[PDB]
Amino acid sequence: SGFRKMAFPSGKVEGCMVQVTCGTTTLNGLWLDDVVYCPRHVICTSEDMLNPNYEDLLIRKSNHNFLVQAGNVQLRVIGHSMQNCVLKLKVDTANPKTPKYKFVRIQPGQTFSVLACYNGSPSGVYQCAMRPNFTIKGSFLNGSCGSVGFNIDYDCVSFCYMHHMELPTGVHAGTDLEGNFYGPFVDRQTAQAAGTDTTITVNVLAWLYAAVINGDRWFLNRFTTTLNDFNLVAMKYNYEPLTQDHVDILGPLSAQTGIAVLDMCASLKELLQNGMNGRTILGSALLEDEFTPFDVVRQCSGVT
Amino acid sequence: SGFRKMAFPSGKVEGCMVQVTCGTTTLNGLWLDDVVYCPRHVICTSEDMLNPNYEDLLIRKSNHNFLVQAGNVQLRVIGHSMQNCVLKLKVDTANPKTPKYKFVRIQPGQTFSVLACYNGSPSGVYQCAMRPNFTIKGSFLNGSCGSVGFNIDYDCVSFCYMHHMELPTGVHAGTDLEGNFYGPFVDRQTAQAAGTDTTITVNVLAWLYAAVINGDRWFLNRFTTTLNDFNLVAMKYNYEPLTQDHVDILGPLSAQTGIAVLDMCASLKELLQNGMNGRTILGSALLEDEFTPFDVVRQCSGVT
Ligand SMILES: *CC(=O)Nc1nc2c(OC)cccc2s1
Ligand SMILES: *CC(=O)Nc1nc2c(OC)cccc2s1
Repeated sequence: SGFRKMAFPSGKVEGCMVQVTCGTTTLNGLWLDDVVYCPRHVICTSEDMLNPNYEDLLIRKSNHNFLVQAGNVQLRVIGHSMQNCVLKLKVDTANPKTPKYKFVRIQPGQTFSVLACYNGSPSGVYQCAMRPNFTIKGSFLNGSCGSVGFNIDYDCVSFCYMHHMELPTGVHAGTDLEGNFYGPFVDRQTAQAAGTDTTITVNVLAWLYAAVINGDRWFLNRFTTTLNDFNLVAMKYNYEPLTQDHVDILGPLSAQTGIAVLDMCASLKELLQNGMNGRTILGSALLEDEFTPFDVVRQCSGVT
Repeated sequence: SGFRKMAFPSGKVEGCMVQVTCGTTTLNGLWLDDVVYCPRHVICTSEDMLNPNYEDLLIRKSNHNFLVQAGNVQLRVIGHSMQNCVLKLKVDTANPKTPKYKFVRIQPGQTFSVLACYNGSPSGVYQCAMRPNFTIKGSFLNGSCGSVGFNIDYDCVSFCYMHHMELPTGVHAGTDLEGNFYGPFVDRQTAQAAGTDTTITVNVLAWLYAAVINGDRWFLNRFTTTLNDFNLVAMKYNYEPLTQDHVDILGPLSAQTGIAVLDMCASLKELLQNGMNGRTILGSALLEDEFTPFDVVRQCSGVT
């Protein structure tokens, strides 16, 4: 029993983090086989960041200007290229600690672990979600860029995020490992406002199932609802519309608890309309939306 | 910017987790040098757990009854002994992945990372605090016993917890790595109720400093207080009494923000008396008490 915001074990990713220095800019890179992946803005000064022309800035850069350091040993850069917003630095040595891995582009509402790194050294790990506005609410200080987000399926790391930007509102933007930004963000120090941070409805419901499973049941009520009726209330409270796809995804949690998805919807509807009245659910005073149904099943069943 | 509940990177501890099987009981062990540490109740059946005599149960056990498996390779047990509530299994092979480590017995209010393991395989990592009632609010399913809690200072793992027990109220009890229980708990399936779960006042204050640092300032007020006046309000709300030691520990956060500790106390006092009025602090609807002052400095300064 007990339900926690839980990150994947970080060991497999710790073994991939390097320091990348171009001129006087140092950030983190991901070393997989004989390639080091890092944000292309490693080539920028703070001046450059106001209006960078990356292709032009890159012409002034050779392999030997990219200093790659793995622990206290230097890697030899034998090639470099820009793919979207990342640089791929070919090194002469395959990372001996390369895990089985994939690059996946996640959808909003999907959760992943971040290994916060500074100077290629891991400082900590935490669980995030890709917000519906394609931001993440991270913990990222200067030097944190190139820190990655990942899921693990048994022994295979799926890398889904690389950290690039803080928005003036203190939320975070970055790319998949093909260097494509999540949402409309760019690696430019410019006016970039996030859209509405909507609540991931299917994740709240998943987490209400986790609560019932772990003994927190005070918010179960006598009501049901329909997707259309629920969705009217979702709209009002800036919750993502719930689809039949979400209902199907919650099927296993429905089965195990014996609470129909639409009944749990009715519980969520009353919680939105009435608030928590000073009560907590799994030690939270608000509705948690950064557990997926898959996360709840995993933690409630003990998958490794 | 951004402030997250952040665990230490788990790699150094992942490399220490083994499976320990005695008869039909399987749980996790910690392999440091040529010793495997595990809960002594690995020798118990569920029947045994109602009233175990461990010294008597142990006489029926030889080295070859303790099956230790590191990944898919078996370790040879060449000795065993009971120290308090842990078994120390001497194996013929030093763990090649042994990190620099210490065993530390933490005080209530101190935070640590847990690497949840099942069958010697890591499933996830999360941040805990030793509660003032010497419980922890973990996520621990069957097979989770022998999972450990730790802090990391640069390259040195300080192990402070090993998981032993779930209380019927769904909270968690365990030992330091000398096998001494935190609080009055025992490795017996008996009536064991936790005392008052008081709030760790110095940790809430630390986290209010983290909020100011990260831009959440709405709860700063025009008032100050004294330790004695604050403590009257703490008593009423089941908050730990604040000492001059706590004030001194908060000194660095005081300095960096320019908010005197006692002024932040006055902010906390108003929050206790008035509630949050439906507002959030660092994305929380309640006062977070599982960040230490040291945790806030570390995350706010980017230590690795
Ligand atoms: C996200 C992150 O760490 N960005 C960084 N940018 C710089 C920089 O830009 C001009 C100079 C020095 C270090 C860093 S880290
Ligand atoms: C905390 C934990 O995982 N305890 C376990 N106890 C047993 C047991 O006790 C009778 C039998 C089989 C497996 C486990 S794990």
